[PDB]
Amino acid sequence: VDISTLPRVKVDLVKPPFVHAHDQVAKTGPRVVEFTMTIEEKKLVIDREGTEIHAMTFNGSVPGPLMVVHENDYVELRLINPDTNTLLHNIDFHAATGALGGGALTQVNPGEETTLRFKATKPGVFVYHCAPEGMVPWHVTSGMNGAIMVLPRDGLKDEKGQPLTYDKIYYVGEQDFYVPKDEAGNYKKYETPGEAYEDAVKAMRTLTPTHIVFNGAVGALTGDHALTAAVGERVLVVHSQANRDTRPHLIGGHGDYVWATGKFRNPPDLDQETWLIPGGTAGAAFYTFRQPGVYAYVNHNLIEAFELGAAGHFKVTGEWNDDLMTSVVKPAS
Amino acid sequence: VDISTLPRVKVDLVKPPFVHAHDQVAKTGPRVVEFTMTIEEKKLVIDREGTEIHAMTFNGSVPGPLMVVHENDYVELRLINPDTNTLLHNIDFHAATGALGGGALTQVNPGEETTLRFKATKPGVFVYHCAPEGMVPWHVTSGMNGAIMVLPRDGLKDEKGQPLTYDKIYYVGEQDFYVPKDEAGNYKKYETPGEAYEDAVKAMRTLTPTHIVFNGAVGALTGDHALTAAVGERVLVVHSQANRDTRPHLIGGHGDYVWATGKFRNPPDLDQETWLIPGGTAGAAFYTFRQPGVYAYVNHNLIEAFELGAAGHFKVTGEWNDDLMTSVVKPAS
Amino acid sequence: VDISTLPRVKVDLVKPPFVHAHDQVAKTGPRVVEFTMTIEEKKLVIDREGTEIHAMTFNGSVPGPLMVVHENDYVELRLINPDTNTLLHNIDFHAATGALGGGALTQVNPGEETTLRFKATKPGVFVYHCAPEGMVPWHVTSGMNGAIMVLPRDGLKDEKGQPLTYDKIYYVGEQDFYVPKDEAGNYKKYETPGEAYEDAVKAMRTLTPTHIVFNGAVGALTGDHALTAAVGERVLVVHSQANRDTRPHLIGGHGDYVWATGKFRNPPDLDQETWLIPGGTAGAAFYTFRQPGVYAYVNHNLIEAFELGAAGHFKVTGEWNDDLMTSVVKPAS
Ligand SMILES: O=N[O-]
Ligand SMILES: O=N[O-]
Ligand SMILES: O=N[O-]
Ligand SMILES: O=N[O-]
Ligand SMILES: O=N[O-]
Ligand SMILES: O=N[O-]
Ligand SMILES: [Cu+2]
Ligand SMILES: [Cu+2]
Ligand SMILES: [Cu+2]
Ligand SMILES: [Cu+2]
Ligand SMILES: [Cu+2]
Ligand SMILES: [Cu+2]
Repeated sequence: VDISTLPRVKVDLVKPPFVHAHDQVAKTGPRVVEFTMTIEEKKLVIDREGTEIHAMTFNGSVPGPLMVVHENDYVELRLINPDTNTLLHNIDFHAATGALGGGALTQVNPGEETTLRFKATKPGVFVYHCAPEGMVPWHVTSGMNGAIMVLPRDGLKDEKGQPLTYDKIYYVGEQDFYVPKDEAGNYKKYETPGEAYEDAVKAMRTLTPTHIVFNGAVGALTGDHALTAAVGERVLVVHSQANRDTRPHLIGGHGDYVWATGKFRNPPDLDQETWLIPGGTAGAAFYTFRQPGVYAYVNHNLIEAFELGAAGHFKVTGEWNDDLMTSVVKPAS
Repeated sequence: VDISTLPRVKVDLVKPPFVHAHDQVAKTGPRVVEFTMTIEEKKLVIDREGTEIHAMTFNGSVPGPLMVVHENDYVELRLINPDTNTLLHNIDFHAATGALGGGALTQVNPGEETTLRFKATKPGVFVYHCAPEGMVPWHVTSGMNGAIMVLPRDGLKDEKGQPLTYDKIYYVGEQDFYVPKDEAGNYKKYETPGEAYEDAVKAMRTLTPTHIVFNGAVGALTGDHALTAAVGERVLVVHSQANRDTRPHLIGGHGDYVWATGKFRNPPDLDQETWLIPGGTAGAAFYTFRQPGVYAYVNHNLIEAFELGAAGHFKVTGEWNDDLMTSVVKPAS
Repeated sequence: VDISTLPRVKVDLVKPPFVHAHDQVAKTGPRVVEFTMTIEEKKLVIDREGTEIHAMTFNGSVPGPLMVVHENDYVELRLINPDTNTLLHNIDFHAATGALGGGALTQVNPGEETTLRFKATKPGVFVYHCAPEGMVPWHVTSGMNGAIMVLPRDGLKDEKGQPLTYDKIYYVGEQDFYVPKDEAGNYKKYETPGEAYEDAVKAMRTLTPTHIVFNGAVGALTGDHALTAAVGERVLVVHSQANRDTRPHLIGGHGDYVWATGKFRNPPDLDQETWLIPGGTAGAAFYTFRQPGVYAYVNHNLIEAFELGAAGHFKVTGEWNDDLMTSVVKPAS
């Protein structure tokens, strides 16, 4: 096919956990879907203590933004590395086929840009991440990863083939950071990326994250930035982990339909309490809220959640159902 | 519905790995199933060396007892915190919907009790655990977790829809403990829970358990407390891990039908050697014994099994089948 | 049945990642398939730094060779422990039923041999490993493990029941090593296995591998030993991990059909980016190559891959498909 005969549509990305507008069921034929991302190296404060790291981001955020297309669309990404950055970067899409997912074709020094196109031949949610030869885990674990959703052209389906339609979607990127520590246990600090590199490698080789966070920082998805829903709303939560296993859980709810390893041609697992998303994968869980109030959304290694950062909240509006749950006798002497 | 018109049935719980009597296929309509548990803080010796910790238990055991109901029964739990304990506790049921699984409604100080009711709307095995705000992983990793089984009303089914009926059931709770160590590697000791709390947090943050045990101690499911079966018996083994991934394996056998993430509306995985139960989940495996003798049941990280404690035994009675396995030439020079 | 009336066929094993010749669809009735393996304790250099360990092998390699039979064949293994070795060894087959998978029947001191027979009643890929009572994880994590494939008699099938036929097969064994370190972090060295045993236990109990490798060493499946394929070829990659979870990923490709936990009576998962093989399991992924060039095949904990060793390469010959992926604008200022 002459790709030049296909429609082009430009997407304007939004910062996680929000997701750019899209259609679940494709309203057109295949398209070339145009995306632009600008790499930004920046300092980020990642915990309540004020620990500041040198993050490596797509489009200024950890995680990078969720891209959404349909199966057999073409993804055309303009990737820009401004001259205000100092490192070489590239991009690997787990959704794509060939050239290490794109990384072999997209190496950009500061002051360069490139445009990659690939055909999104398989439906699912997938990780994308930077992957410069010889420095791959350093870039990934500095925050340089996100996800892409390739929807089936007729939207999502349950285990019986009937439609599943979400009302809201959120993207939770989970990031393991490896902040080097001195022998006494305090975080070190570094003056340039090259001076940091050996201690960053040492820190990674412990296989023990110092921080595990949603949306780039402890508490990022709490307070005025809590996720929201109403009773009766159908919510899809896309969750990615580019480097390390996680086990999401909605405290007070379930995954009614879960694609734990993210690929929509498979039937979903039903009624999950907790699911395993392997490192290097994106997964997706669908839930219909039945009760209002505060929910926590966590990695259910509870140490990882409550001590290292992998916990967010939902605030859910609506009526309380006492048939489903009630306090018969409130706590009393 | 007026819940007061439904039958009430009181269950009398038993200590793991045994399970209270129940019916696989429901012999009545929906019921309110009444349970009582009394929290007990107590010292427990957890290894052969004599290491003693301050455990936090439901009903005196690690794990807490397995509760069994049917789908769309109501679970009504009286939770008692006697004044001989010193901490605040609560309970979260992964089977329940709303109020953080019940934890928001069940906070009991020493000398208090409460009664929670919830509708068991989804079939499967599920974790329950204590979860006091701000202290969640400490209570869970002190032993304060168990499981609940919500059976389909017509019992279990295989991947084709035909019945699966167990003859025996056992509940294996697997517990990761994080006993603080000094710099030389010896376990520390503490005089009150408050004086222990910071070192307990430090220990948990290593993400490296010091002990990983079945039924509360190294060797608990061996010797006179080995699990038992006969050749030809169908056995269901429910396995939970409230905080950390595990990978069960029956050495010398299989999981003929496994719900690795524990939810019975899904077809089971067949013929598993080993399966992954993610932290925060209960799973269930069904096996029909074909050979007598000693079996080991383990977490198949063999370091976790044989060096840190995650190993039990079955002793199986009956006839040996030389067609299935035989020594053709016994070991000889 | 009188097993003596069945055909016997002797297999001549090959060194991983290659696999002995076999038929996917069984061309005969059930057989006794005869295998011989000779245990070899030997020094192995496992990284680019020259770190040398005392490995424990089946047939001289880490992993041991892949054995291939069909469902309801009998596996008859002659296991030889020459008097040039110094330890006791045995073998456990996860494919077998009874006697701890065979280990209770196959204990061989140096200078002894034994012959075990078992019926391969369940189709799938399975781990085998040494397991001497009281020393199990030491032998396994010294390299003493491999895998066996039990094919369905009518070969592999997709999720719809139609045939899947591979053109090439490779066996990737992934090995976690725990090389003891001194306080400063250098690898220690030991003069006899008995003098090494306590520090080996200490090292294992950290649960932190020092090395995680494919085919026995960093870089083993690269360069002149890269895996190979052509565009359009169907390749099955069998992957095992006898002790620790892994998450394989083909960088630039997919698992078109994956049995993550390795058991062929289950439908495969489709279109996987990454999959979890639990410790103690073998898995298998089927892929049809669509693009030429270099691919990396990794454990997608990228620290484990690129810093600790769990990375290999494919070199794929053929035509480039610019519809599937192209550089629209090559990197430029
Ligand atoms: O289910 N909450 O930890
Ligand atoms: O990959 N399916 O969940
Ligand atoms: O399969 N036993 O370690
Ligand atoms: O959740 N099903 O195994
Ligand atoms: O997908 N590569 O790291
Ligand atoms: O065990 N089935 O992938
Ligand atoms: Cu980068
Ligand atoms: Cu990747
Ligand atoms: Cu508690
Ligand atoms: Cu929980
Ligand atoms: Cu051995
Ligand atoms: Cu084993």
